[PDB]
This record gives sequence, structure tokens and C-alpha cells, in this order.
Amino acid sequence: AQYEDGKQYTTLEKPVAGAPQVLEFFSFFCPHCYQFEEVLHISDNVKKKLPEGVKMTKYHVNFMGGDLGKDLTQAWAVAMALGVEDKVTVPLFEGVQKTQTIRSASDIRDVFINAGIKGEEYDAAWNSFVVKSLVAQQEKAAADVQLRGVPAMFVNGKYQLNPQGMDTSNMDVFVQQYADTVKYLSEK
Repeated sequence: AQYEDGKQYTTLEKPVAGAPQVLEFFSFFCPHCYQFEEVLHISDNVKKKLPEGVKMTKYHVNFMGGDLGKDLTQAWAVAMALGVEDKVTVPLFEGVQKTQTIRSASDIRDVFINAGIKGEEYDAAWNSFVVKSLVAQQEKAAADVQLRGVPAMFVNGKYQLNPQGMDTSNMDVFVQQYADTVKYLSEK
């Protein structure tokens, strides 16, 4: 076939019921994730090719960057709860990997403050039980597919994108191939 199990995607031996339709995992410590965000705009290009009625989910993971890696998963929960993902994603990636100015929870917080979220609003969110359950959801979704690598994308809790099996001569071509694959898996 043109799309083949083990080529552009793999199948989960243990499918995850009730899983989000399009579920992406990343870490602000993850070099390919930086690329996926800043250079390739993967999430964005997938969305433009997804059918009507499909929801897109993106979660942070703990297993990179130790203590700071966990802080970042809680901060991403804050970002989701406040709806400010699109204002902090780029400065978080650059603060962690480019300028290396993020070294503590306080520096993460500075990024939100500079993005215009208020101190009081950030700290309240940070400490809220709504953010706690949001952290739990990120961990549970990663746990369900026993996730040991990022970037990662899963479609309908059954299929896993396999970017290694796509050409990287050309970044635009890699992205379209990636997105068409999601669309194909989406319709499966």
C-alpha cells in the first residue's frame, strides 16, 4: 500500500480507549520538539488538514529535564487552563534551549509575566486543583501509551506517527507528508 503499518506509522499493540482524537506529546527540553514548533509548525499544519469535528490535544511530559521538566508540565497545565498556550510556547522553548535563561520555576513564571499574564493570576492558577487535575491528565495520557519518546503523535488512541519513515531532504515535504499521514489515520 502507499501507507503501511511500520512505515509512516506504527500500530499500538494495546489500543487506548477514549483517547483524544489527535494527541501530541512534547517537552520544552526536546530538540526535535523545538524544531516541530519553531521551524516546521507541525501542529499547525496538521490542523489545517484535519477534517471538521476533530479536536487537537497537546501535552507536556516529565521524563526530560528532571525537576524543571516537572515544573514545565505544571506550567503547561497553567497555559492550558488560562488559554495562553500561543503566548508562552515560543518563549518557553527559547528560554530552555536557546538563551538558557530558564533554570527554575521562577524563570518559567517570568516568561508568563512577560507575556502579560498577571502574577496573581499565574500563581493562583499554578496552585489550583484545576491545574492539578490537568497535570494528572497529561501524565495519564502519556502513561496509557507507555511513552518513552517525544515528539510523539497518536491518532484515536490506536496509531502512532513514525517520522523516521518519511524523507527529510526537504522540510516542507516532510511536514506535508506528516500531516497527510495524520489525515489518513484520522479517516481510518
